[PDB]
Amino acid sequence: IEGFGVGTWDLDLKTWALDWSDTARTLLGIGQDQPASYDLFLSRLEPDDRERVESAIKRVSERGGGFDVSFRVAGTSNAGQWIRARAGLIRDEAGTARHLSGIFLDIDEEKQVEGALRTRETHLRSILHTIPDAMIVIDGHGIIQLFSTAAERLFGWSELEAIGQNVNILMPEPDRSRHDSYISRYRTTSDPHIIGIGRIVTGKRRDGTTFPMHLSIGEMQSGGEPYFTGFVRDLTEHQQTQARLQELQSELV
Amino acid sequence: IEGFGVGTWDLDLKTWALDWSDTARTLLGIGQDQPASYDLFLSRLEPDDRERVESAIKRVSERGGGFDVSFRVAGTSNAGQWIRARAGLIRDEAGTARHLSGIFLDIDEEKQVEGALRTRETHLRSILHTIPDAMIVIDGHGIIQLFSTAAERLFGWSELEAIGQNVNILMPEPDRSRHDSYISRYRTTSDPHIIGIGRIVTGKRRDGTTFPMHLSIGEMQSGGEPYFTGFVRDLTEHQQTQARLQELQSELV
Ligand code: HEM
Ligand code: HEM
Ligand SMILES: [C-]#N
Ligand SMILES: [C-]#N
Repeated sequence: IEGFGVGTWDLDLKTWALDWSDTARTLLGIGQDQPASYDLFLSRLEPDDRERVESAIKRVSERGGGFDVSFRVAGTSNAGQWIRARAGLIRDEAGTARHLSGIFLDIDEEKQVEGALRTRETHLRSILHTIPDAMIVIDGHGIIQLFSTAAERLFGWSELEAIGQNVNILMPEPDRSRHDSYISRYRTTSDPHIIGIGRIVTGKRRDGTTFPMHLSIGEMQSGGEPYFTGFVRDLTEHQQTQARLQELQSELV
Repeated sequence: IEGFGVGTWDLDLKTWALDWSDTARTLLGIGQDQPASYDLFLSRLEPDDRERVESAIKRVSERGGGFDVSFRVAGTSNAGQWIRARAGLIRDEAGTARHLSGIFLDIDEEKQVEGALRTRETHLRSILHTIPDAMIVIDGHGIIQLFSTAAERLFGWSELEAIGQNVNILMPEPDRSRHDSYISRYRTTSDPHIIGIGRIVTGKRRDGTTFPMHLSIGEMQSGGEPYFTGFVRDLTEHQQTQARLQELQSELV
């Protein structure tokens, strides 16, 4: 084999011989000189990972549903080469299991993407828990997707209650009945409305109590659908104080 | 082979004959009785990917460092299946490679993860550009990781100027020289929900001017290190209307 970025390997169930290709030994961090061995292989694997490999080899000898295990050999320094081993059985004319044959795949890119996603989700939960303004995310038909802690305290809905509801549950009439059409008309666009301007509206808690609020939308695209992130600033204290200011001034005459 | 979960295929450059695994037939969504053929393979690809596959076989036909391209096949309607095709060259006895041979991998999970990360990154840029409050993310040593649009407007640094700088560039003395010690003193504390307490500090613009500000922090853990997300609110206008309210409340008392 030449230029195959995949390694290959074969483990006879009868003679316990293991042979692998040249790219296979480089992936394991094994030299030229070192001969192929079932025990050299289990030595490149940190302890618990060995148990998973051998338990999987015995299970593939039994029921025989394939072999798929992934592991990190300490191949370089201490960050390692992630590898996914895949294999299936070879039988003889009698149909006894004889050879376990398959591949080693480099999966360092796949594990890097997997952990970049994990960090993103952990950061999203952190923003959702922590942002002082209510943050609401909706899809292109107004259905709430994400709902921050500040939004739960402001609107009286838990995020499990809110998610999957229309965002219109947060609104008094008439905006409540019209909000789907405000979104639909923007989705026709030609930019008559700008999403970024910001506006003061009235929202209402699950109470039925209403309150002034300012909010800001940002738009994003994903998977052929728009999504909108809203940040809500309660203005009850802001308008109690400016009211007291105007009153005091006009009274001092 | 048996429960390999991977298809194998061997195409000859010279005879254009193709043999695929039985497991590879299910991946292409067709072939219950119809024999393998190179024309039938390109028939399952969309006529944008089949152009890419032909360029890839030509590329490896003349000095190719392997063969590695991925594509979505329709499989069956509403059942598109992403797969990754990998292959290498193999020689006869002395001359140019007889047959180009390799594997078909099911990569539906890999591309769900890739798309989920892509959605997360798009959302973070949207949040960063839309959020009204200055959002700043630092690592365990106070190095700025992220810097939102409102942060650049408020502090006077671009994100490209800010990222990789210590967060203490945003503060005056004495806090500027002590902020690193605040972070390390906190990291050897282990009590949760002390970062959750807000505080009123003074910030410093790159301008050199100072302003009162409130901010709130959330911790997260990733990769062995903490990260902190600050939400900064300018209090300049809040403290001056609150001062002109209660000094116009003392015109009579
Ligand atoms: C809960 C209180 C809310 C109220 C009372 C409200 C009200 C409104 C109004 C009055 C308009 C259009 C005004 C006009 O064209 O005459 C509008 C548009 C829109 N709103 Fe809301 N809204 C609320 C929350 C939200 C949230 C939280 C989001 C997104 C996360 C959102 C997304 C949109 C979109 C996409 C549009 C169409 C484009 C635009 O004009 O900005 N709304 N909304
Ligand atoms: C912009 C100007 C800032 C100033 C003037 C400032 C000031 C301070 C002060 C005075 C303390 C310690 C209070 C005490 O010891 O009693 C502190 C602690 C801390 N700061 Fe900042 N800070 C600023 C921005 C930030 C930002 C944006 C973040 C994070 C993204 C941050 C992260 C921390 C952390 C993690 C601590 C320790 C946790 C705590 O006890 O509060 N700082 N900062
Ligand atoms: C919605 N504004
Ligand atoms: C920083 N507080």
